[PDB]
This record gives sequence, structure tokens and C-alpha cells, in this order.
Amino acid sequence: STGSATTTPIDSLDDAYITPVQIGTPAQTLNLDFDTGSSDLWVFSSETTASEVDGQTIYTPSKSTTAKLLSGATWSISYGDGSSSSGDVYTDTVSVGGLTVTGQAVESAKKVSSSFTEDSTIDGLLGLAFSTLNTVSPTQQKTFFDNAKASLDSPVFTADLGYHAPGTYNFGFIDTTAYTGSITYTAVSTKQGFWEWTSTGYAVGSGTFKSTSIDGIADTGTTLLYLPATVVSAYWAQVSGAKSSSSVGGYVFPCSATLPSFTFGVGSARIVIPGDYIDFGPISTGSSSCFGGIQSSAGIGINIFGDVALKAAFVVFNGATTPTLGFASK
Ligand SMILES: NCc1ccc(C(F)(F)F)cc1
Repeated sequence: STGSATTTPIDSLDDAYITPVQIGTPAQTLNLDFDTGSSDLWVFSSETTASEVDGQTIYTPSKSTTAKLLSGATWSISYGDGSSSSGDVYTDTVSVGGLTVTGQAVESAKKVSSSFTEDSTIDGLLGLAFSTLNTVSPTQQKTFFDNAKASLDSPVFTADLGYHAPGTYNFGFIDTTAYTGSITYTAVSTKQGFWEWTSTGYAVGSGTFKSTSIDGIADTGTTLLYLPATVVSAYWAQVSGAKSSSSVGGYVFPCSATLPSFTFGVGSARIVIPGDYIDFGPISTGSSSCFGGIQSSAGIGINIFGDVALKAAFVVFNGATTPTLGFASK
């Protein structure tokens, strides 16, 4: 079997991408943020604290004839940005673009942090990292992909994120019309539960390629590209007026600048991120200081190939016995 669903940026900056997901019987459609950086499928629900819901679509397990309370199960998760959520668990039928998983753990939120309440467009998250990161206690639960894997035509999912445009999440098949050239596959370490891999280096604009190993995660749930301070300083040194600002919390640059591209290595292959992808607009409404899409990973403790990098490529998350990542230009 296969699945195919369109993913759409939540706003004009591509801060995040939402993908419609059907939960329960009759179907309840919620727009979830597909996140390869986490492994919990959680949703705003009829159990979420009323003052913490502001425009989100909720899942009401009492209206689903297939919903079952997963007795005694709770979940609690904290994300890299400081956001968090927690609640109880139901099992229910969940489908993504035609692909159905019966008995999928649907973590119903009882509490959500302010960042989630403020994002009226995001009804929850659908984790796609390894199930080892799943927070359901006392019985750890599998991701949607892990549960669908055996039934898929090929044990893969692909991320084809658009730049200020819709894109596609495919499950179980590789669309050979969605990319140019060939897909370059690279090794993955699952030791930290992420799609963790090693980039072979970088270039800034038309500069010479620097061969250097950059360990990092392919994370659809992270907006920006977080790389080592050396790499990020080399990039921003090419933009007149660019600087790191502690008051803003990162590199900012004059909104009047035309940014250089950023190339990242995938084995002997190169993925070019166009300069316009690196512009995250004014730091505040009406400001002439723009926020950079390439930031330092120094405070995080891991490099993150977020949406800025992933949207420049057709990306294969190969969940075979030996998992790999494939990258192709598009
Ligand atoms: N990396 C996961 C993630 C995704 C979205 C959000 C936000 F911004 F919607 F709250 C936080 C954390």
C-alpha cells in the first residue's frame, strides 16, 4: 500500500508545514505538523484545557466509534525550542492520504504550552523520527510510519517541501517525477532516535567547496538550518551588514540584501539552497532588519538540517532494516 498527502506552509515565511490527517470513525480531519525530529502523534482535543485552545481543530474521541482509551497511558514531551505538551492516549484509525493504520496511538493533549496555543493553524504533531523517542508511558508506542511500514510497497516516506508553496509527503513509494538527477543515499545513525547523518561539507554562494564532516539530523519539524558557528559565520560574512544579535537571538541582515545560496554536501553530491530560502523576513513587523534562515547550532548540541535545507531537496527517509537518507535536487 501507499499514501500521498499535500503539505502546506502555515504562513508566508514557511515557519512550519501542515498536512491533513484523518482520525477516527467517522473521520475527523486535523492538520498536523509532520515532524521527523520527534516520535509522538499528538493532537489538540476535547480534553485540552479550554484556555489553551485558540482556533485549533480538536479530536473528540467520544465521537469516534473506533476510539479506545489506552488505559493508564500518559505522555509528556518537550521540544528543542522550549515548547511542550502532555496528556492521555487513545488508539484509533488514522489515515494519511489514503494510507490507513488501525490501532495507532493518538496522544490526546490535556496541556499545551503557549507556542502551540498561539499557532491556530497547527492541530498537533505527527512524529516521524524513530519510535525509540516516543514518550508514551508505561508502554512506549510506535509512530504512524513504524505501524504502516510492513504494509508499505517500500519501507520509506519522502518529504518534498515547497518554498512558499505546497509540497508532498509520500509513503511507500518514490515519485521519480518529483526530482531531477539521481538520489544520493547516505548512512543514518539511529543511536539518538533521529534521522542522524553526516554532510560532507559546504559552499557559500559561488565559493569553493569546503570538505568537512557535519553530523546533523534531517528535521522537517525545525524551521531553520542550524550548523556549527564556524560554518554559519563563514556564510554571514558574505552578506554586507549581517551580524549576530543576542537581543534578537541569532544572525540578522539588512532586508535590502540579496543573499548568497548555501550548498551542502551529501556524499559526492551537492544540494544548493537558493539565497531567497535563507530570508525569514523582518525580525518585527515593519523592521528593516531581517532574520536569517541559517543559524548557529552552538547552544543546541546538535546540527539541524531543518526545513530551510530540506525544502531545497526531494528527501527519502528510508526505513529499511539498515535505515538511510536520500537527497536529490528538484
Ligand atoms: N520541532 C517540533 C515543533 C514544531 C512546532 C512548534 C510550534 F512552533 F508550533 F510550537 C514547536 C515544536
